[PDB]
Amino acid sequence: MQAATVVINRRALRHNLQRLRELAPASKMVAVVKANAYGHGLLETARTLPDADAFGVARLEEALRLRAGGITKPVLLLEGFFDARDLPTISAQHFHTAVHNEEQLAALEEASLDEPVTVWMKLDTGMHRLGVRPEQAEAFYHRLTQCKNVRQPVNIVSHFARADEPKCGATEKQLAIFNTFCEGKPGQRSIAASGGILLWPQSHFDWVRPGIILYGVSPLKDRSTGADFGCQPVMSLTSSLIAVREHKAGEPVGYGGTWVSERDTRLGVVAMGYGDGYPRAAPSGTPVLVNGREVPIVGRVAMDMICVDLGPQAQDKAGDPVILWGEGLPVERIAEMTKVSAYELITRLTSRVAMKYVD
Amino acid sequence: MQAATVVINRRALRHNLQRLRELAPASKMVAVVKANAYGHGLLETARTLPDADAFGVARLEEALRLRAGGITKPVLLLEGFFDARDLPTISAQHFHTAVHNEEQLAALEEASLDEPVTVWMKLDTGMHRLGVRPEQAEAFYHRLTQCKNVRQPVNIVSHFARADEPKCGATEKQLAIFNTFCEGKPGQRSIAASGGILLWPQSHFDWVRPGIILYGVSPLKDRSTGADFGCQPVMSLTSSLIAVREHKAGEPVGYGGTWVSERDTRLGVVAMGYGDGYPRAAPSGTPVLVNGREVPIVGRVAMDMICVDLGPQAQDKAGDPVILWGEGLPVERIAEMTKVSAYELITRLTSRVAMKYVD
Ligand SMILES: *Cc1c(COP(=O)(O)O)cnc(C)c1O
Ligand SMILES: *Cc1c(COP(=O)(O)O)cnc(C)c1O
Repeated sequence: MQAATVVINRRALRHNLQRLRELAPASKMVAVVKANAYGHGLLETARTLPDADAFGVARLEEALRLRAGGITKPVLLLEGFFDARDLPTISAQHFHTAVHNEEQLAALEEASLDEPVTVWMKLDTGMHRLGVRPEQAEAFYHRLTQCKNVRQPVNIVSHFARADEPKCGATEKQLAIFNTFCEGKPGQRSIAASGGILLWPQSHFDWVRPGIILYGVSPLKDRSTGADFGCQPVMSLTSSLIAVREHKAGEPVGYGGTWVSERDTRLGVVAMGYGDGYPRAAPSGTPVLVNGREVPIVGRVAMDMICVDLGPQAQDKAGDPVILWGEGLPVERIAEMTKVSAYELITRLTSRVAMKYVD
Repeated sequence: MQAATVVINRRALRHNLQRLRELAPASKMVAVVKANAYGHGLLETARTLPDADAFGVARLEEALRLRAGGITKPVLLLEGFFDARDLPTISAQHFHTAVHNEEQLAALEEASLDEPVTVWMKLDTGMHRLGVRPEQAEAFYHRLTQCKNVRQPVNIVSHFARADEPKCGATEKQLAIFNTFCEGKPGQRSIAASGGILLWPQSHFDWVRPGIILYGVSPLKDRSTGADFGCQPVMSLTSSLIAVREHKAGEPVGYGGTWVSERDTRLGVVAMGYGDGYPRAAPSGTPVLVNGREVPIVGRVAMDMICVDLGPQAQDKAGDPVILWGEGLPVERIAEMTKVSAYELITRLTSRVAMKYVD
């Protein structure tokens, strides 16, 4: 049969990069493809977007994998490098890096490289995750402009912690801090990711870093989907039924007897579970498409299977197509129903899912 | 590798199979290695247990991977085959299969194979997931004994839905149904997995199918660990700190400003997130080991990073060892703290996580 599979629409991917250029017309694009391109495939997603100005990754491993696959464009290390002994590779690879701590800076200062490296000084403007705090940033910044090993000018990067919450003044505060530090400095400026791109046009600056919305999924947490912004969904989590069985009123289904039927019906069993990446937290009632038709999940999601209520004379058959999320069913709707973030849903999938690419 | 890594103890693995043979002394062992051996690695886990009587998998694809890697023991297709055109491979590969529906049985009836196949009729004794219902089982069973394509005798398999809940009579009822159907029939009997093995010695029969407990993790949600049964934990989810930063009181951390500090302190940033498989649901306060000392997670788990509270004058530094779970921190503690099942924690990890094998 066909069991568990992720179908990636290359056409929708292309459409979204172009659509985002329309939303941030004066900014270059850093296609964020970390974590296996949000579950869509690191290398294939990069090869689908040869138009991207650059690619962003979390770790050095991911960037090197890109070069190994023949990706040639600039890759930004969003978290910088974790070992000073990596600088020579970074330099030779032409990898651009963020610099947020003393270790990285002192490494830049003492290293001996055949070529200087393009750098983005990570500023802490409010997220308090990575980055140099304001009161340390000027001195830190000045040391970078004095590096032989750093291409000039030093670029400045930062990230929003609550851009999806327009009513709290978090973003405007980070923007205030970002703007104060960049005054009078050359070099490119970057602080906007999906949220900043869609909701804050003041934060576009020179480079924007689309991640989730690049895949046609909304970064917000209203019921909004990628189509609210003209972005098309790229991923479809699919599978097939491996059984259609009779069931009777009063009888429970799955582990823990979580769901009990109030009527004689027919249950379908899907070749999909959390061993594939489908949330074990999915409550009975969560929507799933069987032969194009919404049916509810009944009972606890197991490691390899999911049961759905088809109906007493439902004519579904072992073999028939199932869509966990996809065309007809945005991953957002599954996020709302299961209470799991769309970011995690599309990303926390296992190596057992097979990967298809269409268009 | 200094970042997301799963360290697998080959020797705790061996200890657990033998310890399970001591707990179920009159039953053969079906080492369940579905879903990439519960996150531990399908092929490596099989190669570590050349003593296993058989291996259990969810899908055909997994069994073929085992043959591809050189694994030669009998492999049991727990859900059977999804396509009739698969019987020829299954026969030739010497795969044993479950048979739960009409399609599979009719396939066996009219296939033409060079060799007959060993079969385990799946009986639905209460789980209502896969299997032939009691009232249809006798006729279905009889057709399998009349099959020239099926190696006689027909074996009988079933699975418990609530064996981890000794107080409800669910297990005794399934056992009652299982026993009634098996009366007078030859062929091996099997109904027990981890729970049945540890809590129900009257369900051991001929073959037991250890899954989660084989990896030294408890099946129950009673706070018990694998060590409660003499089983040693096999997996250690590890990483490293990529930053140690100053923080001030009243300042929030991570997306959504989820956590706010009541004191000046130092925060550590871990190269671990849900893009690796770590639960995004992990609440602030969840334990992590930094330099073998427990510190709490503060703020939201992100796709690639985790922040932890180290203390004001704490001397941990970027590069230092971090343990998400393993040696001084059982995955069962993390499950309780995050309210995520240990089954899902160890299994729903991504391909971003490196794999190490020790001993
Ligand atoms: C992952 C990440 C992004 C992308 O964010 P989205 O909300 O998914 O668009 C951009 N920049 C940095 C620093 C990141 O770590
Ligand atoms: C996966 C499974 C098992 C093993 O279960 P554990 O709870 O990890 O012990 C055994 N038998 C069947 C039918 C299964 O699907």
